[PDB]
Amino acid sequence: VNIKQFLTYGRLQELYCSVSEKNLLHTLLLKKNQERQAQLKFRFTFHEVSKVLKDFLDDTCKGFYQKLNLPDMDRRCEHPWRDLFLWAILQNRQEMANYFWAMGPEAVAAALVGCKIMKEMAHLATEAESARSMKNAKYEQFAMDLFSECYSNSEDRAYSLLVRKTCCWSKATVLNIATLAEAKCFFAHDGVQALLTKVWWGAMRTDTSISRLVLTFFIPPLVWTSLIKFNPESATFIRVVLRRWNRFWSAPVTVFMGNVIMYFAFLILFSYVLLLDFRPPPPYGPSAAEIILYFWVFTLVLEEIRQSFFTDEDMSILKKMKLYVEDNWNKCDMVAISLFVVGLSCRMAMSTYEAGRTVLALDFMVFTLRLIHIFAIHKQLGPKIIIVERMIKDVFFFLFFLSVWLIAYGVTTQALLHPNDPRIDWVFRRALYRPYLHIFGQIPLEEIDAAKMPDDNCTTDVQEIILGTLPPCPNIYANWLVILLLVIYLLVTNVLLLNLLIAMFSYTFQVVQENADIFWKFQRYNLIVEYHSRPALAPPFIIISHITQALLSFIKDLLERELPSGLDQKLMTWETVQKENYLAKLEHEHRESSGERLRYTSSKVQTLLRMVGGFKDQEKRM
Amino acid sequence: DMSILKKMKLYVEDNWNKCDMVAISLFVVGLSCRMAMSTYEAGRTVLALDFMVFTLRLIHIFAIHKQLGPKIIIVERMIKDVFFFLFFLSVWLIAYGVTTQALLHPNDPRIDWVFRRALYRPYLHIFGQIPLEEIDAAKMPDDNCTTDVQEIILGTLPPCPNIYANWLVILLLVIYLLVTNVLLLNLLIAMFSYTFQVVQENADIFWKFQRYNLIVEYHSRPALAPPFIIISHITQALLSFIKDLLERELPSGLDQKLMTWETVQKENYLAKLEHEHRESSGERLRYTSSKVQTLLRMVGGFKDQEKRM
Ligand SMILES: C[C@@H]1CC[C@@]2(OC1)O[C@H]1C[C@H]3[C@@H]4CC=C5C[C@@H](OCC[C@H](CO)CO[C@@H]6O[C@H](CO)[C@@H](O[C@H]7O[C@H](CO)[C@@H](O)[C@H](O)[C@H]7O)[C@H](O)[C@H]6O)CC[C@]5(C)[C@H]4CC[C@]3(C)[C@H]1[C@@H]2C
Ligand SMILES: C[C@@H]1CC[C@@]2(OC1)O[C@H]1C[C@H]3[C@@H]4CC=C5C[C@@H](OCC[C@H](CO)CO[C@@H]6O[C@H](CO)[C@@H](O[C@H]7O[C@H](CO)[C@@H](O)[C@H](O)[C@H]7O)[C@H](O)[C@H]6O)CC[C@]5(C)[C@H]4CC[C@]3(C)[C@H]1[C@@H]2C
Ligand SMILES: C[C@@H]1CC[C@@]2(OC1)O[C@H]1C[C@H]3[C@@H]4CC=C5C[C@@H](O)CC[C@]5(C)[C@H]4CC[C@]3(C)[C@H]1[C@@H]2C
Ligand SMILES: C[C@@H]1CC[C@@]2(OC1)O[C@H]1C[C@H]3[C@@H]4CC=C5C[C@@H](O)CC[C@]5(C)[C@H]4CC[C@]3(C)[C@H]1[C@@H]2C
Ligand SMILES: *[C@@H]1O[C@H](CO)[C@@H](O)[C@H](O)[C@H]1NC(C)=O
Ligand SMILES: *[C@@H]1O[C@H](CO)[C@@H](O)[C@H](O)[C@H]1NC(C)=O
Ligand SMILES: [Ca+2]
Ligand SMILES: [Ca+2]
Repeated sequence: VNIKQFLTYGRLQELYCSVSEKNLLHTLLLKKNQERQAQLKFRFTFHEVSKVLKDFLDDTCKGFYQKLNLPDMDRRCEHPWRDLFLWAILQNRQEMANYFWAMGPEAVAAALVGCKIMKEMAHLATEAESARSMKNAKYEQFAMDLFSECYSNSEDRAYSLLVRKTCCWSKATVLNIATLAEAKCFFAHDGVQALLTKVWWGAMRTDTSISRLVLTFFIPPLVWTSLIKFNPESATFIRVVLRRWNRFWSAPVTVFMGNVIMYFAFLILFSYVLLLDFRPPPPYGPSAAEIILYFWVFTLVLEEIRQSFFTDEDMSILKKMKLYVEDNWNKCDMVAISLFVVGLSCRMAMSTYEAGRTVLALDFMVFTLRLIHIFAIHKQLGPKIIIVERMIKDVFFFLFFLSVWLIAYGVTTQALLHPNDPRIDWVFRRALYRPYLHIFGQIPLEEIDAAKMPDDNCTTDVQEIILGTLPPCPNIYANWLVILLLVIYLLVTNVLLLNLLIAMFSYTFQVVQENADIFWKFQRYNLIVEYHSRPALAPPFIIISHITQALLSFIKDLLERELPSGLDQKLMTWETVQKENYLAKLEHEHRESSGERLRYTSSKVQTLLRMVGGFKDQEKRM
Repeated sequence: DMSILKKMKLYVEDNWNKCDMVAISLFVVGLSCRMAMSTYEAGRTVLALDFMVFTLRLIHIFAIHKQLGPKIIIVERMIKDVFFFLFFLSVWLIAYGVTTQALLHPNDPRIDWVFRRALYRPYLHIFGQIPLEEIDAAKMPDDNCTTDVQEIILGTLPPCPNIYANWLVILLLVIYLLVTNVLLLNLLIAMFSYTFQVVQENADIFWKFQRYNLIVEYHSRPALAPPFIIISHITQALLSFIKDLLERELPSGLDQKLMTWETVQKENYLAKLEHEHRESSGERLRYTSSKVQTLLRMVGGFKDQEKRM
């Protein structure tokens, strides 16, 4: 059977129409068909398949079947193994999909696509057993093992395989598909990390010492010395010195360094303006340092705009905005920008001056916390960010129990101690703020224990309590009960509930620390990619880079590169050979396994018993 | 006798050696400053720090005991954990402290008090020092306070804390207490627990290496303890001018006998390894499958020959 001749588009559509009607793919195709019928022979059509694929990849299946809209039904599929793999993946058939992947040309990209589709469908997950089998798909492992084989083979063709635009997946890069699939374990591969290190250092050699690089950063003229080794490849002298300067000052590591230093400078200036040089409204004018801070934040806004609208390429504006706002650091920045603008606006008026100063203090808090993202560069600091996020989630869930318990205890103690205090603010103080402070050692027994209550001048008159002339007299009717409740609260809260939260923290830390390497390598990938696409200048100076880019656009890649047809075909054949070698080694390993040997021995012993019995009977005939 | 530079490099490679060097330098600087009236207090301060260094130097003798040795390594790794935790702690404390200083004392110009309220007070919150009389308006005393900047700088009266939005200051303090005191402190403690677990898994090996190092260190030391060690030093110098348990040179016959003995021991060890490998389950399975294959082929041939008859 020749699959190239066997699989026509009509045949493929017939296969898509022959879905068992008990699996998720049939339901999804039914929903697509119902939507199409509402908006406007074969039960299902390639339009429905394209829409279903769009709900899992949304960029990869660009005109897989919409190109001709519908293609000729007697025409053979241009990518038969790709189509068969996609069809066998959409319906949770993993063995068949494994076979189709083993016969397919672009296997790393196919495996990453399969892992993405498996996780998205396990998010859909109509059933639960299918969802569990689809959680353990092991396609990212196929991609990782094939790429390990490829990287061990050549280590230079592996990088090109990482960055080349695929032919079977609509010019999508393997790294693009891994990002779409969120394949954290693939990004943690040694080959991917090596390519990331090569991108990180740029023109310099990756073995460059940190001390030499920092010292050359702080002494720019020393870059023309041989202190920093660079990778191979009047007017000439100027050109070569400019080339050396640009190659050093364009590397993502130096851009990162400069951005970190200028962010420290920005925080220092922000703190100076907020704490020492915050002047009255424009009647007495903002200080010059404040205007410098305004310009700095304006350049930050320009950088945000560049990242949200003019990032790297041309897509839908809405798609680019969605990609921008999907990053949590991006929305953190947006919050900081909005807070600064509101603060500045309120500060410009006398009646809102204090509110503006308050909002600006909160904005400094937000910017300082924003500074945290640079810790992903270090293995010992990166994973702790993820730990802190999960631990914040743990705190959020613990807060339900804490709030219920504190409401009960605080209202009971407020009723027992100050039944005649009408003021609501003091009600909430004594009911929640004081019990919360008990957790951290703040136990004011002079307000709770009668024997410790001072002889202060106190009133029982409600009007005098409301007026605030004298503090209310605490009720000591049954003070033993108040003290017993405080003892119980101290035990329960401070030991039991606090250590329940701490045990939750410990479990979270243990779970993240088990996978610390993978998490940090994914973080490092994201940080290196972020600073590789950034302009070489740090804000405020980034205004120069923005102006230069705009002027270049008006007047007139390391990753995701397009290859010549011959080199592309050579790479595809090389990867196919690597996949064949990997599968052959897997088969050989399987054959020599203990279970396989046991099965072979038992079967052959059975055959030997039968044939030896026959031979013995024949001999006994003689 | 080696290269002088090699011996110095070997000396300074030991952390206890550089600890001692720090202690000696501190004592010398302290004594020198103490010799002058204008540097007397600085000398006393440096000598106090030197006592601290010497007392911590005393820790090295704990390697002699199995229950004390490994704890030194645990403490070193835990200090590294603290160093890495300090980045998060410093960033968070800078954010919170500057925000609260701006909210509470926007008119206080003095930088020392800025840094006090921005980092020293929030750090002390971690250890139960929560002065609500400076943060909560309802707990603020009726003390005699000024809003004049000149009077604040002069120090005549304490500055009046700003109570513009005190609910926000209190909410920030509540959030800081939760985040820092529970979350971040227990993140550091979980790091500590992981470090302790990793070292305690290999406690025996670490302590035995420590014991080796300590025994070797005190085997090569002169028999007299300082100050008295001056007598041993003078005796050694006099012996050098006028005129080993480990690392000993053997006669040629005994050396050859030892080499042959070790070769025989290695041969016995390798033979036992080979015998263990042969009788393993996997090897037996491989042998049985291969011989069953051979038996199938040869029995088929024999059966065909019999069927010829
Ligand atoms: C292992 C486990 C640990 C936890 C726990 O169980 C065991 O421990 C138990 C111990 C127990 C507690 C044991 C004892 C008591 C005392 C008892 O009061 C007796 C009531 C009498 C009558 O009403 C009040 O007396 C008098 O009051 C006056 C004030 O009103 C004081 O005058 C002061 O007045 C003014 C003070 O402002 C000022 O003029 C002066 O300062 C002074 O003149 C007198 O001096 C004092 O004599 C109340 C109960 C209490 C606190 C127990 C509570 C429960 C425990 C904590 C257990 C735990 C589960
Ligand atoms: C489970 C979880 C725990 C954590 C938390 O969430 C839930 O708990 C919540 C509880 C909440 C708090 C609940 C209540 C409040 C009170 C509120 O003030 C109301 C504002 C008004 C108006 O501006 C001020 O009032 C008045 O001020 C005056 C001072 O200025 C006082 O006069 C004093 O003046 C001088 C004091 O020097 C002296 O003359 C005397 O001593 C006295 O005359 C009055 O007596 C008082 O009436 C501010 C907010 C706060 C603290 C909440 C903050 C957030 C919580 C902790 C929640 C947690 C997330
Ligand atoms: C963590 C939750 C948030 C929401 C909430 O409980 C904790 O906060 C508390 C703060 C309370 C305020 C505190 C002070 C005052 C001033 C007083 O003159 C009138 C009542 C009012 C507004 C109170 C109304 C009820 C409020 C919002 C409580 C509310 C359930
Ligand atoms: C753990 C870090 C060490 C470094 C540092 O932050 C914590 O220490 C802080 C102590 C600060 C001092 C404290 C007191 C004074 C006296 C005052 O009249 C002038 C300013 C000055 C020197 C301050 C300058 C800034 C300093 C070094 C801060 C500096 C970022
Ligand atoms: C309490 O107020 C009354 C009002 O007359 C006064 O006489 C008395 O001295 C006050 N006591 C205290 C402790 O302030
Ligand atoms: C505060 O200082 C003024 C100066 O006249 C004085 O009259 C007043 O008694 C002082 N109050 C306190 C509480 O020291
Ligand atoms: Ca951003
Ligand atoms: Ca020494």
